[PDB]
Amino acid sequence: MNLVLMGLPGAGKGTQGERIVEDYGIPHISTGDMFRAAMKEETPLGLEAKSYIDKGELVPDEVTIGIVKERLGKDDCERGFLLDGFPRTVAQAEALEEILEEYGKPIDYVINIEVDKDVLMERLTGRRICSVCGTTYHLVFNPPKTPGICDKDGGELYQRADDNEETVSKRLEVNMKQTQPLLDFYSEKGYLANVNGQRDIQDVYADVKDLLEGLK
Ligand SMILES: Nc1ncnc2c1ncn2[C@@H]1O[C@H](COP(=O)(O)OP(=O)(O)OP(=O)(O)OP(=O)(O)OP(=O)(O)OC[C@H]2O[C@@H](n3cnc4c(N)ncnc43)[C@H](O)[C@@H]2O)[C@@H](O)[C@H]1O
Ligand SMILES: [Mg+2]
Ligand SMILES: [Zn+2]
Repeated sequence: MNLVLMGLPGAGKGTQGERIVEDYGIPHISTGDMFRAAMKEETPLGLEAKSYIDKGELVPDEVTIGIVKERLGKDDCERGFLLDGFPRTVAQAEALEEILEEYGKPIDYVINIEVDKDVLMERLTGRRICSVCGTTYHLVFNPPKTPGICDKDGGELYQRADDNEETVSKRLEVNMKQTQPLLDFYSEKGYLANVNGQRDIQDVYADVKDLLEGLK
Protein backbone atom coordinates (compact mmCIF):
# COMPACT_ATOMS: atom_id res chain seq x y z
CA MET A 1 0.00 0.00 0.00
CA ASN A 2 2.12 2.85 -1.39
CA LEU A 3 0.31 6.18 -1.23
CA VAL A 4 0.91 9.85 -1.92
CA LEU A 5 -1.30 12.60 -0.48
CA MET A 6 -1.45 15.97 -2.22
CA GLY A 7 -3.51 19.12 -1.82
CA LEU A 8 -3.26 22.89 -1.42
CA PRO A 9 -2.21 24.30 1.98
CA GLY A 10 -4.90 23.37 4.50
CA ALA A 11 -6.77 20.90 2.29
CA GLY A 12 -6.58 18.30 5.07
CA LYS A 13 -3.67 15.98 4.32
CA GLY A 14 -2.77 15.58 7.97
CA THR A 15 -6.36 15.07 9.07
CA GLN A 16 -6.98 12.38 6.47
CA GLY A 17 -3.53 10.86 6.86
CA GLU A 18 -4.19 10.29 10.54
CA ARG A 19 -7.07 7.95 9.65
CA ILE A 20 -5.20 6.02 6.97
CA VAL A 21 -2.30 5.21 9.28
CA GLU A 22 -4.77 4.15 11.97
CA ASP A 23 -6.63 1.72 9.71
CA TYR A 24 -3.58 0.39 7.84
CA GLY A 25 -0.49 0.98 9.94
CA ILE A 26 1.74 2.39 7.20
CA PRO A 27 4.24 5.13 8.16
CA HIS A 28 2.94 8.66 7.72
CA ILE A 29 5.71 10.56 5.97
CA SER A 30 5.15 14.31 5.94
CA THR A 31 8.03 16.40 4.62
CA GLY A 32 6.57 19.46 6.32
CA ASP A 33 6.62 17.66 9.67
CA MET A 34 10.14 16.35 9.04
CA PHE A 35 11.38 19.85 8.26
CA ARG A 36 9.77 21.35 11.37
CA ALA A 37 11.10 18.55 13.57
CA ALA A 38 14.56 19.44 12.23
CA MET A 39 13.95 23.14 12.86
CA LYS A 40 13.06 22.48 16.51
CA GLU A 41 16.21 20.41 17.08
CA GLU A 42 18.22 22.98 15.12
CA THR A 43 19.89 20.41 12.85
CA PRO A 44 21.74 21.82 9.84
CA LEU A 45 18.84 20.58 7.71
CA GLY A 46 16.38 22.44 9.92
CA LEU A 47 18.22 25.76 9.74
CA GLU A 48 18.49 25.57 5.94
CA ALA A 49 14.83 24.63 5.46
CA LYS A 50 13.67 27.25 7.98
CA SER A 51 14.40 30.21 5.71
CA TYR A 52 12.05 28.83 3.06
CA ILE A 53 9.36 27.47 5.36
CA ASP A 54 9.01 30.69 7.34
CA LYS A 55 8.37 32.58 4.09
CA GLY A 56 5.92 30.01 2.74
CA GLU A 57 8.23 29.06 -0.11
CA LEU A 58 9.21 25.53 -1.12
CA VAL A 59 12.46 24.15 0.28
CA PRO A 60 14.86 23.33 -2.61
CA ASP A 61 14.32 20.05 -4.48
CA GLU A 62 17.72 18.40 -4.01
CA VAL A 63 17.77 18.45 -0.21
CA THR A 64 14.05 17.56 0.03
CA ILE A 65 14.37 14.59 -2.33
CA GLY A 66 17.45 13.57 -0.38
CA ILE A 67 15.72 13.23 2.99
CA VAL A 68 12.71 11.51 1.42
CA LYS A 69 14.87 8.91 -0.37
CA GLU A 70 16.46 8.01 2.96
CA ARG A 71 13.09 7.79 4.74
CA LEU A 72 11.39 5.51 2.20
CA GLY A 73 14.28 3.13 2.68
CA LYS A 74 13.57 2.43 6.35
CA ASP A 75 12.37 -1.01 7.45
CA ASP A 76 8.96 0.36 8.43
CA CYS A 77 8.12 1.06 4.77
CA GLU A 78 8.16 -2.66 3.92
CA ARG A 79 4.37 -2.92 3.79
CA GLY A 80 3.84 0.46 2.19
CA PHE A 81 3.94 4.13 3.15
CA LEU A 82 1.95 7.35 3.18
CA LEU A 83 3.79 10.29 1.63
CA ASP A 84 2.29 13.62 2.73
CA GLY A 85 3.24 16.87 1.02
CA PHE A 86 5.77 15.18 -1.23
CA PRO A 87 6.14 15.47 -4.08
CA ARG A 88 4.95 19.02 -4.71
CA THR A 89 6.96 19.81 -7.84
CA VAL A 90 7.23 17.82 -11.07
CA ALA A 91 10.96 17.41 -10.43
CA GLN A 92 10.22 15.80 -7.10
CA ALA A 93 7.68 13.47 -8.71
CA GLU A 94 10.15 12.45 -11.40
CA ALA A 95 12.79 11.88 -8.72
CA LEU A 96 10.35 9.81 -6.65
CA GLU A 97 9.81 7.60 -9.69
CA GLU A 98 13.51 6.74 -9.76
CA ILE A 99 13.68 6.29 -5.99
CA LEU A 100 10.71 3.92 -5.87
CA GLU A 101 12.00 2.07 -8.94
CA GLU A 102 15.23 1.34 -7.05
CA TYR A 103 13.24 0.25 -3.97
CA GLY A 104 10.84 -1.86 -6.00
CA LYS A 105 7.85 0.03 -4.60
CA PRO A 106 5.51 1.57 -7.21
CA ILE A 107 2.90 4.17 -6.23
CA ASP A 108 -0.58 2.66 -5.91
CA TYR A 109 -2.46 5.97 -5.73
CA VAL A 110 -1.76 9.68 -5.64
CA ILE A 111 -4.73 10.99 -3.68
CA ASN A 112 -5.56 14.61 -4.40
CA ILE A 113 -7.70 16.16 -1.67
CA GLU A 114 -9.49 18.83 -3.68
CA VAL A 115 -10.62 21.91 -1.77
CA ASP A 116 -11.47 25.31 -3.29
CA LYS A 117 -8.58 27.74 -2.69
CA ASP A 118 -11.16 30.28 -1.49
CA VAL A 119 -11.82 28.50 1.82
CA LEU A 120 -8.24 27.53 2.64
CA MET A 121 -7.38 30.83 4.31
CA GLU A 122 -10.14 30.22 6.89
CA ARG A 123 -8.98 26.64 7.47
CA LEU A 124 -5.42 27.67 8.22
CA THR A 125 -5.84 30.84 10.29
CA GLY A 126 -8.35 28.92 12.39
CA ARG A 127 -6.13 25.88 12.80
CA ARG A 128 -4.72 24.97 16.21
CA ILE A 129 -2.26 22.08 16.66
CA CYS A 130 -1.35 19.74 19.60
CA SER A 131 2.11 20.71 20.83
CA VAL A 132 2.45 17.12 22.02
CA CYS A 133 0.94 14.98 19.29
CA GLY A 134 0.71 17.07 16.13
CA THR A 135 -3.01 16.40 15.56
CA THR A 136 -4.97 19.43 14.33
CA TYR A 137 -8.17 21.13 15.41
CA HIS A 138 -10.11 24.05 13.99
CA LEU A 139 -11.74 26.76 16.08
CA VAL A 140 -14.95 26.32 14.08
CA PHE A 141 -15.02 23.09 12.03
CA ASN A 142 -13.29 20.74 14.48
CA PRO A 143 -12.81 22.38 17.91
CA PRO A 144 -11.22 20.66 20.93
CA LYS A 145 -13.59 19.73 23.78
CA THR A 146 -11.67 22.09 26.06
CA PRO A 147 -10.30 25.17 24.26
CA GLY A 148 -6.53 25.42 24.08
CA ILE A 149 -5.93 21.75 24.87
CA CYS A 150 -5.78 18.45 23.00
CA ASP A 151 -8.63 15.96 23.53
CA LYS A 152 -6.20 13.02 23.58
CA ASP A 153 -3.31 14.02 25.83
CA GLY A 154 -4.19 17.36 27.44
CA GLY A 155 -1.32 19.10 25.66
CA GLU A 156 -1.48 22.80 24.83
CA LEU A 157 -2.58 23.76 21.32
CA TYR A 158 -0.64 26.28 19.28
CA GLN A 159 -0.80 28.16 16.00
CA ARG A 160 1.87 27.33 13.42
CA ALA A 161 4.17 30.28 12.69
CA ASP A 162 3.34 30.08 8.97
CA ASP A 163 -0.43 30.00 9.58
CA ASN A 164 -1.02 33.76 9.22
CA GLU A 165 -2.73 35.61 6.34
CA GLU A 166 0.43 36.73 4.53
CA THR A 167 2.41 33.49 4.66
CA VAL A 168 -0.73 31.44 4.00
CA SER A 169 -1.30 33.55 0.90
CA LYS A 170 2.27 32.98 -0.27
CA ARG A 171 1.87 29.24 0.39
CA LEU A 172 -1.28 29.12 -1.73
CA GLU A 173 0.43 31.09 -4.49
CA VAL A 174 3.52 28.88 -4.47
CA ASN A 175 1.66 25.56 -4.43
CA MET A 176 -1.14 26.54 -6.81
CA LYS A 177 1.39 26.96 -9.63
CA GLN A 178 2.63 23.41 -9.00
CA THR A 179 -0.82 21.82 -8.77
CA GLN A 180 -2.03 21.21 -12.32
CA PRO A 181 1.33 19.86 -13.53
CA LEU A 182 1.39 17.31 -10.72
CA LEU A 183 -2.18 16.33 -11.53
CA ASP A 184 -1.29 16.00 -15.20
CA PHE A 185 1.84 14.07 -14.30
CA TYR A 186 -0.02 11.44 -12.29
CA SER A 187 -3.10 11.52 -14.51
CA GLU A 188 -0.77 10.35 -17.29
CA LYS A 189 0.77 7.74 -14.99
CA GLY A 190 -2.69 6.30 -14.49
CA TYR A 191 -3.19 6.36 -10.72
CA LEU A 192 -4.34 9.84 -9.74
CA ALA A 193 -7.44 9.73 -7.55
CA ASN A 194 -9.45 12.87 -6.85
CA VAL A 195 -11.32 13.08 -3.56
CA ASN A 196 -13.78 15.79 -2.55
CA GLY A 197 -12.19 17.40 0.49
CA GLN A 198 -15.04 19.80 1.18
CA ARG A 199 -17.31 17.76 3.42
CA ASP A 200 -17.31 16.25 6.90
CA ILE A 201 -13.98 14.72 7.89
CA GLN A 202 -15.32 11.16 8.16
CA ASP A 203 -17.14 11.50 4.83
CA VAL A 204 -13.93 12.56 3.14
CA TYR A 205 -12.18 9.51 4.56
CA ALA A 206 -14.95 7.18 3.37
CA ASP A 207 -13.96 8.09 -0.19
CA VAL A 208 -10.33 7.47 0.71
CA LYS A 209 -11.09 4.10 2.29
CA ASP A 210 -12.87 2.91 -0.88
CA LEU A 211 -9.58 3.10 -2.78
CA LEU A 212 -7.48 1.63 0.02
CA GLU A 213 -9.61 -1.49 0.46
CA GLY A 214 -8.22 -2.65 -2.88
CA LEU A 215 -4.67 -2.65 -1.49
CA LYS A 216 -4.05 -5.50 0.95
N1 LIG B 1 8.03 18.36 -0.74
C1 LIG B 1 8.35 19.60 -0.32
N2 LIG B 1 9.17 20.36 -1.13
C2 LIG B 1 9.55 21.62 -0.81
N3 LIG B 1 9.14 22.18 0.34
C3 LIG B 1 8.32 21.51 1.21
C4 LIG B 1 7.92 20.21 0.88
N4 LIG B 1 7.14 19.70 1.83
C5 LIG B 1 7.03 20.64 2.76
N5 LIG B 1 7.75 21.74 2.39
C6 LIG B 1 7.90 23.01 3.17
O1 LIG B 1 7.18 22.88 4.40
C7 LIG B 1 6.12 23.84 4.53
C8 LIG B 1 5.00 23.22 5.34
O2 LIG B 1 4.59 21.99 4.68
P1 LIG B 1 3.18 21.33 5.14
O3 LIG B 1 3.18 21.19 6.58
O4 LIG B 1 3.11 20.03 4.45
O5 LIG B 1 2.23 22.35 4.62
P2 LIG B 1 0.93 22.18 3.92
O6 LIG B 1 1.12 21.47 2.65
O7 LIG B 1 0.56 23.56 3.69
O8 LIG B 1 -0.19 21.52 4.70
P3 LIG B 1 -0.80 21.82 6.04
O9 LIG B 1 -0.20 21.12 7.14
O10 LIG B 1 -0.69 23.24 6.39
O11 LIG B 1 -2.27 21.40 5.99
P4 LIG B 1 -2.92 20.01 5.84
O12 LIG B 1 -3.35 19.78 4.45
O13 LIG B 1 -2.27 18.87 6.49
O14 LIG B 1 -4.15 20.27 6.74
P5 LIG B 1 -4.78 19.89 8.14
O15 LIG B 1 -5.13 18.45 8.11
O16 LIG B 1 -3.97 20.46 9.25
O17 LIG B 1 -6.09 20.80 8.09
C9 LIG B 1 -6.07 22.26 8.11
C10 LIG B 1 -7.23 22.75 8.96
O18 LIG B 1 -8.46 22.31 8.37
C11 LIG B 1 -9.24 21.51 9.29
N6 LIG B 1 -9.90 20.44 8.48
C12 LIG B 1 -9.44 19.24 8.10
N7 LIG B 1 -10.35 18.56 7.38
C13 LIG B 1 -11.39 19.37 7.31
C14 LIG B 1 -12.63 19.14 6.65
N8 LIG B 1 -12.94 18.02 5.97
N9 LIG B 1 -13.54 20.17 6.75
C15 LIG B 1 -13.30 21.32 7.42
N10 LIG B 1 -12.10 21.51 8.03
C16 LIG B 1 -11.13 20.55 8.00
C17 LIG B 1 -8.26 21.05 10.32
O19 LIG B 1 -8.86 20.84 11.59
C18 LIG B 1 -7.25 22.19 10.39
O20 LIG B 1 -7.59 23.25 11.30
C19 LIG B 1 5.80 24.19 3.10
O21 LIG B 1 5.09 25.40 3.02
C20 LIG B 1 7.21 24.20 2.49
O22 LIG B 1 7.86 25.43 2.89
MG1 LIG C 1 -0.03 18.63 7.57
ZN1 LIG D 1 -2.33 15.87 21.32
